[PDB]
Amino acid sequence: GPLLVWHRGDLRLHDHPALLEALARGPVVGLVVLDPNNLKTTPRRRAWFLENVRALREAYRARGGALWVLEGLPWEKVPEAARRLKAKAVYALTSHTPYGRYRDGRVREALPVPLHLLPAPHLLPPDLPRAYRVYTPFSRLYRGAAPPLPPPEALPKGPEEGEIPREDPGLPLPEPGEEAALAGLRAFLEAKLPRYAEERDRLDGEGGSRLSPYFALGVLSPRLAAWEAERRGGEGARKWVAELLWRDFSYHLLYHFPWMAERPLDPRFQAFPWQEDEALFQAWYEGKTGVPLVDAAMRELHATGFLSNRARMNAAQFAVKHLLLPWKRCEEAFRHLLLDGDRAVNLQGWQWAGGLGVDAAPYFRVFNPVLQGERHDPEGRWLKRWAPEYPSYAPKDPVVDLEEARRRYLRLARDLARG
Ligand SMILES: Cc1cc2nc3c(=O)[nH]c(=O)nc-3n(C[C@H](O)[C@H](O)[C@H](O)COP(=O)(O)OP(=O)(O)OC[C@H]3O[C@@H](n4cnc5c(N)ncnc54)[C@H](O)[C@@H]3O)c2cc1C
Ligand SMILES: Cc1cc2nc3c(=O)[nH]c(=O)nc-3n(C[C@H](O)[C@H](O)[C@H](O)COP(=O)(O)O)c2cc1C
Ligand SMILES: [Cl-]
Repeated sequence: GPLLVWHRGDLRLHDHPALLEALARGPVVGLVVLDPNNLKTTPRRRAWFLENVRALREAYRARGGALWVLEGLPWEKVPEAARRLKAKAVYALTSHTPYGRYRDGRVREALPVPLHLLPAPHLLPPDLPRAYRVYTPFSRLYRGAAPPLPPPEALPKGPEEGEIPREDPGLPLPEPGEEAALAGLRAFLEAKLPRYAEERDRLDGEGGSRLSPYFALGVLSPRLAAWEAERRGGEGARKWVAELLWRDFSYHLLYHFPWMAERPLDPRFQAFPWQEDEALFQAWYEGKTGVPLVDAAMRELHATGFLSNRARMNAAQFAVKHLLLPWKRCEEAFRHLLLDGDRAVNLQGWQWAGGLGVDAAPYFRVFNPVLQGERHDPEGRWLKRWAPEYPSYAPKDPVVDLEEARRRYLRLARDLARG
């Protein structure tokens, strides 16, 4: 009987510990389960996942191999596939998330054959004994990527079952699949890496790799990416790998501090008097704040499903600090709009930008939204693409008074954080 390789957020054949572990023991059949716990989300994100499952199937077929795709609860469908295939055992990459642990425990209960979970490739794993709140001490544990595992060359024949629905994303998707991902990585490392340190804070995000949507679904291994960048080397190289490490730091943080999905990491801010306000929330959410940078950022996000780091930190902080909007609502709304939307990473970014205790970033740093545009969109080209409404970064009729908002936040904040 075959071994089942169950792909979850790891829609690739390269650097895939579970796939090779299984192949070394016998013939394999792969499986994806379309799980409503993950797929009951926005069309853009469902489609991005589905189209990558479709690409993974194409990759299996091109190698002569068989990828099943079933729809439903994993603890019903994984056992179903095991029974139908007469599988000897199921292999998958460990998941340390509360849902991943819940689901995998339930699957192990329902399976009458072993479930073998292998460590997912990381630069640093999320479940180290020690709990860092600060990126620098965490980052020093990393000493360069281990080598990635090869993809299989050809795959053993097996039966294929199951359909992959076609859904409307509502917008243009990147090219799905690991072949497009690896091409994009190779091009970034050639063209852009040298100036990455100098260009990564552009509001247009064009100094970066734009590989997040692949990372978020495991279509590209972070180990492979760090490994390739380190073989390329140069100055941008250390700095770009540092950013891959912020991804791992985000998993580390949600792992050691799970409660941060409920409340600020900094207990000093847990009683901050946020102001619910529907009209205000909608103005932010729809990019109608009258603040050029924020409005351009939120309008690109709706239209495209992507935003540069520098745009994200400005859009997110603005809601929290200038508008005082409850962070949980905004956080979630923001994730639902992102192709690369990744709960742990988005939470990290929000708690960092909002000054809620990640990396002990200080409350007093408040983005001046006009300086930020002047400094990170030099000739206004990015503003002109995304809200040509506005002839400069000067607020035209802002939903709040901006200097008062700044004064009010800092007052409030410098007043919880002391005492
Ligand atoms: C409020 C906020 C919310 C965010 N939400 C998400 C999210 O849901 N999903 C997501 O993938 N990223 C999120 N980011 C992190 C980061 O902005 C994006 O990963 C980045 O813009 C991706 O662009 P890139 O692929 O060109 O990155 P590059 O600059 O080329 O970096 C390479 C890779 O490193 C990782 N990375 C880069 N910056 C960060 C960072 N600040 N934190 C963690 N990992 C990083 C990503 O995997 C990225 O693709 C968020 C950031 C903020 C400030
Ligand atoms: C938009 C999106 C859709 C996803 N859909 C699935 C899916 O249907 N099946 C699955 O096994 N993994 C899916 N994943 C990867 C999972 O999130 C993965 O199961 C992970 O190991 C545990 O889920 P979690 O992120 O909620 O903790 C999806 C990821 C994202 C970002
Ligand atoms: Cl085991």
